[PDB]
Amino acid sequence: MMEQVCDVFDIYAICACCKVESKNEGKKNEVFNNYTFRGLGNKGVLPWKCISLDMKYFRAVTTYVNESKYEKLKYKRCKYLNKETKKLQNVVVMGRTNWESIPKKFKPLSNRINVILSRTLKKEDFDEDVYIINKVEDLIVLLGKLNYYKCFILGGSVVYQEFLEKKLIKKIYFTRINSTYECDVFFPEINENEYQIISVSDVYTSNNTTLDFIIYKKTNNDDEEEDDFVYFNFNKEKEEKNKNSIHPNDFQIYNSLKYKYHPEYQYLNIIYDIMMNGNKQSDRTGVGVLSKFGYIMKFDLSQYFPLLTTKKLFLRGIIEELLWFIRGETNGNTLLNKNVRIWEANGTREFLDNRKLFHREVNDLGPIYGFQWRHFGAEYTNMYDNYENKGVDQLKNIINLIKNDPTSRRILLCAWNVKDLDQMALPPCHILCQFYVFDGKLSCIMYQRSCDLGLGVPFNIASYSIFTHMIAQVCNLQPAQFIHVLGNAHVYNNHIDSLKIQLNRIPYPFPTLKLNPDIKNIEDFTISDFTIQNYVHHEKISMDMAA
Amino acid sequence: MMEQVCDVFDIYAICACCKVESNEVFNNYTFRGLGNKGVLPWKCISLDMKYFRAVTTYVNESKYEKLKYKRCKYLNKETVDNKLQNVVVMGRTNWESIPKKFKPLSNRINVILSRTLKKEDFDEDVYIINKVEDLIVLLGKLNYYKCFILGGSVVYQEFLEKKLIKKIYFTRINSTYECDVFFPEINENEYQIISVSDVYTSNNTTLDFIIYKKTNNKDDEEEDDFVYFNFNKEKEEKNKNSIHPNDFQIYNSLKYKYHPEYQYLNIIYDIMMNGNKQSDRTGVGVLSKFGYIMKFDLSQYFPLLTTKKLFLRGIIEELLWFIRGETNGNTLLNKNVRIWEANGTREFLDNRKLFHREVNDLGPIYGFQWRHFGAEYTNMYDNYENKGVDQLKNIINLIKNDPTSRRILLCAWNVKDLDQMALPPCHILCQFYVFDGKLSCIMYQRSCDLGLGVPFNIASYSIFTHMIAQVCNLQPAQFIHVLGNAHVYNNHIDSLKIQLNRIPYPFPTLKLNPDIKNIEDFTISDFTIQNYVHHEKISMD
Ligand SMILES: NC(=O)C1=CN([C@@H]2O[C@H](COP(=O)(O)OP(=O)(O)OC[C@H]3O[C@@H](n4cnc5c(N)ncnc54)[C@H](OP(=O)(O)O)[C@@H]3O)[C@@H](O)[C@H]2O)C=CC1
Ligand SMILES: NC(=O)C1=CN([C@@H]2O[C@H](COP(=O)(O)OP(=O)(O)OC[C@H]3O[C@@H](n4cnc5c(N)ncnc54)[C@H](OP(=O)(O)O)[C@@H]3O)[C@@H](O)[C@H]2O)C=CC1
Ligand SMILES: CC1(C)N=C(N)N=C(N)N1OCCCOc1ccc(F)cc1Cl
Ligand SMILES: CC1(C)N=C(N)N=C(N)N1OCCCOc1ccc(F)cc1Cl
Ligand SMILES: O=c1ccn([C@H]2C[C@H](O)[C@@H](COP(=O)(O)O)O2)c(=O)[nH]1
Ligand SMILES: O=c1ccn([C@H]2C[C@H](O)[C@@H](COP(=O)(O)O)O2)c(=O)[nH]1
Repeated sequence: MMEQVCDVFDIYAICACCKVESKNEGKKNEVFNNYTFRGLGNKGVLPWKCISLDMKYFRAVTTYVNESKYEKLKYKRCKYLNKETKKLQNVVVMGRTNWESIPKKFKPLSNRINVILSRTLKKEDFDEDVYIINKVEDLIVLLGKLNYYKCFILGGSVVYQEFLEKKLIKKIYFTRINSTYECDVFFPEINENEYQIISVSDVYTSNNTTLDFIIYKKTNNDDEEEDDFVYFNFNKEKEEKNKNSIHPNDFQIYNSLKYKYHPEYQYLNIIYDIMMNGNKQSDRTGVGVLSKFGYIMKFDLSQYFPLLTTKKLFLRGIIEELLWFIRGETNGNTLLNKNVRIWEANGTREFLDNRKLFHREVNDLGPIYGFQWRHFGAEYTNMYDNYENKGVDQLKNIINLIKNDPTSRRILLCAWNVKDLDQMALPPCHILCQFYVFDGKLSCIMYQRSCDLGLGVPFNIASYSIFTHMIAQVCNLQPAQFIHVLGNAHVYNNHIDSLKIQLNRIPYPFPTLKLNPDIKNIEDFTISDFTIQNYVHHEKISMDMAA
Repeated sequence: MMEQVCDVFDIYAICACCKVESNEVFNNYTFRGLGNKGVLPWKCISLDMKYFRAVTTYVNESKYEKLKYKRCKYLNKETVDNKLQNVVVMGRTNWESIPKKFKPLSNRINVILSRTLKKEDFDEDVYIINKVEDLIVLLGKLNYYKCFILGGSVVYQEFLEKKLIKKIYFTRINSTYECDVFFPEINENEYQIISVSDVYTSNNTTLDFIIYKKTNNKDDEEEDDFVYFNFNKEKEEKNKNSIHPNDFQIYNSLKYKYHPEYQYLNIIYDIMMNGNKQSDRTGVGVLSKFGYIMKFDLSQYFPLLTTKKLFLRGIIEELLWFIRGETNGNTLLNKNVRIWEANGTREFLDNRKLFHREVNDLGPIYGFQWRHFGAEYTNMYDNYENKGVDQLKNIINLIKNDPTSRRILLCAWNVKDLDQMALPPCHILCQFYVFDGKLSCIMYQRSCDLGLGVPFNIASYSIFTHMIAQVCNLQPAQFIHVLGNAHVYNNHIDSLKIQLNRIPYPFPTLKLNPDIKNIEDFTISDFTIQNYVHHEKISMD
C-alpha cells in the first residue's frame, strides 16, 4: 500500500439521518433504500427536538480512546511524515454552521479537541478552547502536530460532502432515525461501490422513535489461553462439512457483515443454520424440507415491533385472524368476506373430505383456535352454534390471572385440545402461550410445534407480538418480551432461492405498533384500533418464484 | 530473576487417567489409572488418541518469536544455538510401550529419559538423556514451540516433584480398569483447573478433557466498533442482585466451561445475577427469569448432574406410574416414593376446593392424560380401559409409521381437567423428532424450580427419550428442555453458591435392559446408571 491519509490519521464521519417529506414520499407504494435516511438538518438546527439515545451514542463514540493502542498509531503517523517517533483525546471537526447549532452548555465538546472550519470567522471571534482552520489541508497539518486517538468529522452537510469527495473518511458511523421531519440539508448519497455496511446494531426506542446504528466501511475498490481454544476444537469436523454446502458466494453480503445485532438476525440466522446444517426430510408427496428442532427468538416489544424488513409484509389479514380468534369464531366465511384467504385452502370440500370431515360444511374449520380459546372442552356442533357458557373461557381466565394473580406460573392459553384434534381442519401449529408479569410488564412465550420459516414464521412473530400488546393493554401493563420457541423448524426446498436473496439484504430499523388506548377489554378491538408507524422494508418476495 | 524454569521452556504434562478397582467419595484423585503391565489399562480410546496427536503436533509459528526472545535472554545468550515442531519426552518403559508403527511420533522432536541405553541403537532427531537436568540443556539449544511430558508415572512423579510443569492436559476416562501405575495426587494448592471440555463417548466409555494450570501465587479497527455497540449496557446496575460474585471465584476463574452441566449452572448464575425478585403461592421469595433452552446429546452421555448427588429410583417409579396411566398416590407411597405425598393430603386437596376427593387421589394428572385424555374422571380406582385418547400409544405409532410428522406431541395440559387435578402439570408437553433413525425430544416446562426440581426433570425426560427410542428401534439423540418461568427459591441461594464452585465430572451412562420393546413392559430393574461420579450431596434447604 501507498498509505492513504484517511488510514494514517484515522478520519471517521459520524452522523444521524431521519427520513424526509418528499411530496408525502410517493404514499404507501413507496420504495425504500439506504438513501431513505438522508435528513441531517432544518433551519440551522437538528430536524428533531431531542433523541437522547443518539446524543449518548455520539458522545460515547467521539470521547472513547484506548491508550495502549496509541504507540502503534504514533509510529504509523510518524513513519508516514518520515519523522523519528495531558489525557489522550479524540479530535472532532465541525463546520461553522454545525458549531453555531450546538447550545452553549455543550461546547466546547467535553473530553475532545474541538476543531471548527470557517472562512468568515477567525480565532478572535471565539472565546472557547477551539482551533479554527480555513482549509481541509490545515486539518491534516494539524493532526500531524497533535497527540490524539481518532478524528471524527461531525458535519454539517457541506463538511460531509467535501470530506467524502476527498476520499478522507475510513468509516461512517450512521444513526438511522426511523421517523420523518422537515429537512433543508441532507447527507450525501453514498456510493454502494465506495462504502459497504459492515455492522448493524440492536434497534431501540428513544423519544417516540425507533432508531439503530450502522457502520459503513470504505472498500478497497495471556496468549497461552488462545491455544487451549484450538485444542478444545480438535473434533469440529462435523459442522465443518456444513452437509448441504449451498455455496459461500451466495451469502457475500450476509457473511461480509462483522456485527449482526439487529433482532431481525435472530430470524435470518435460523434460516442460515437450517440451510447449512438442516436435515433433508420427505414432508408429504415429495415436497421436501431442510429441518432442525428447537430454537428460541426473543423480541423486546418495549423497543420495537418486530415486523420483518428484509421483505414486505401486510398485517390486515393476521389482525382480522386474531380478532376472529378472540370472538371464538370457526367460520371461514367471516374472513373470506374480509378478503382474508389464510384459511381458504383448509376449508374446501376436498380438504375437509381428505381430513375425513365428510359431514362438515365448507369453511367450517371445526374446533380450532377461537373455539379452544373461548370454549375448551365443549362438544363442537357446527360453526353457527351459540357456545355461550360452554367449555373453559381460557382467554377470560388468563386476563383475570394477569390482573389478580400476576406471579402465577399457570397463565397459559392452550389450543392443542387432544380430544378435538381430528375434528379440526388441521391441528394448531401454535400450541400454547405462557405469560410472565414483573414490574408492571407483560412477557409472552409462544411454543410452535411446526414452523415454515420462509412464509409462516414472519407472520407468526407479528401475530403473537400484537397479541402480547393487546393483553398488556387490557390488563394495564407495558409489553416487554415476546419469546418464540420453534419445535420442528423447517425451510421448504421451494423457498431456498428466495431466502438466499433475502439473507443478503440488510435489515432496516423496525417500525412501531400503535393500539387505540381507549380499548380496555380484549373483546372490544376492531381493525382500525391498530396502526403500524414507520415501516421501512425491502421489496416484496414471493417465496415460491413459480406460482 | 523471578521466573519459573517451567514458564521459560513451556513444559506441559499430558496424561489420560481412568478409575481404579477396590458410599464411595469422589474427588480429582478418583481419576489416577495410568498403566497396566507396561501397557495402557484400556484396549483403545480413539478420541483420547486423536486429542493427544493434535495437542502434541499443533504449533503457532506466528507466536514463536516472543518465546525465542524470553528463552535466549534467560540462558545469558542471544541466538538459536552455537519447520517448528514441539518436543515430546517419554520414560523408557513409556517409549517401549508404543507399537513400533507410531515411532518415532510424527512431526515431533522425540526425546527419551533413559539412564540405561544411549544414542547407539537410534537415529538422529531421536534424542536421549541421563538426568532431568540434561533436558533443559537440550531445549536451550533447540527450535521447538512447547515441551510435552508424555509420561510414564516415574517421569510425571519426578517432573511434578521438581516444580517443572506449567499445565497438565488431563483426560478423564470415566470407566474402571486394572492398573499397576498411577498419576501422583495433584495438590489443590499447587494446581487448579481452568478449563473443562464437552463430554464424549469413545469405545464404550464417556470421557472429558480438563486443563490444570500451576497457581500464580502458590484488525483492532472492529475491536473499537464492539465497544461502541456496548455504549448503552448497564455496568454494575445490570449485575443488579448483590449475591457477591467473588463467592464464585472457582466458577469465574474457569476460562472454558464446555461441560454440558454448565448449561444448568449458567442458568442458575443468570437468575442469581439478573433475576427478578418475586413473591409466590408458597410465600418464600424467588429470583425468576422467563424463557431458557438446554440441549443434552443423549448419544454421548446421560446428563445426571455431577455437582451434587442425585437419586433416580423414585423418578423412574414416577415415570412407570405415568406410563401405567395411574392417578393413585398410594401406589407410590407404598414403594416409599413421596414426590406426590404433600399434593395428596386432606388439607392440600381441601385448599384446592377438592372437598370430594379421597386422600392421595390426585385426579386427572399426567398418567390419566397420557392414556385417557378426554375421558370423564371418576376416582383413582375406576376402570378407564379404552376410554379417552391413548396419546402414549399414538405417539409411538406415529414415530414408527410417520416419523417425519410434526404432530408427535404428548400433552398433559388438559384445560378442561386442570381444576380437578391435585395441581396442574409443570411438564406441559413432549414433542418428538425423527431423523436418520435418531429420536430427539423437546419438553416444555411452564414452571421450573432450579436447584431442586430441574435436575430431576432433566433425568426423567432423558430416561423417557431412551425408553421411547428403544421401543421404536431408534437411537436417542437430543433431549431439549425449554423453561418458561425459571426460578431459584431464595432459601436455595447459599446451597447453589456452593454448587457453582464445584467442577463437573464426566457424565455417567444409562443402560436399559435391551429385551424391552413395548413401553408398558419396563420395570425398575430394567434401568442401570453406569460410572456415576458425583460431588457430595447438598441439602438445598
Ligand atoms: N444530523 C446530523 O448528524 C448533523 C446535523 N447537522 C445540521 O446540519 C446543518 C449544518 O450543515 P451545513 O449547512 O452544511 O453547514 P456545515 O455545518 O457543513 O458548515 C458549513 C460552513 O463551514 C465552513 N466550511 C466548511 N468547509 C470549509 C472549508 N473546507 N474551508 C473553510 N470553511 C469551511 C464554512 O464556514 P463559513 O461560512 O463561516 O466560512 C461553511 O459555510 C444544521 O442543520 C445542523 O443542525 C450538523 C451536523 C450533524
Ligand atoms: N496414561 C497415560 O497417559 C500414559 C500411560 N503410560 C503407561 O505407564 C507405564 C509407564 O510408566 P512407568 O512404568 O513408571 O515408566 P516410565 O515411562 O516413567 O519410565 C521409567 C524409566 O524411564 C527412565 N527414567 C526415569 N527417570 C529418569 C531420569 N530421571 N533420568 C534418566 N532416566 C529416567 C528409567 O529407564 P531406564 O531404567 O531405562 O533408565 C526408568 O526406569 C506403562 O504401563 C505405560 O503404558 C505411558 C504414557 C502415558
Ligand atoms: C446529531 C449528532 C449529535 N449525532 C450523531 N450521530 N452524529 C452527529 N454528528 N451528530 O452531530 C454532532 C454535532 C451536533 O451536536 C449537537 C447538536 C445539538 C445539541 F443540542 C447538542 C449537540 Cl452536541
Ligand atoms: C494416553 C495418551 C495417548 N493420551 C494422553 N491424553 N496423554 C498421554 N500422555 N498419552 O500417552 C502418550 C504415550 C502413549 O502413546 C501410545 C500408546 C499406545 C499406542 F498404541 C499408541 C500410542 Cl501413541
Ligand atoms: O401459522 C402457521 C400455520 C402453519 N404453518 C406451517 C408449518 C408447516 O409447514 C405447516 C403445517 O403442517 P403440519 O406441521 O401440520 O403438517 O404450516 C406455520 O408456519 N404457521
Ligand atoms: O417436576 C417438577 C414439579 C414441580 N416443579 C416446581 C415448579 C414450582 O417451583 C412448583 C410448581 O408450583 P406452581 O408453579 O404450579 O405454582 O414445583 C418442578 O420444578 N418440577
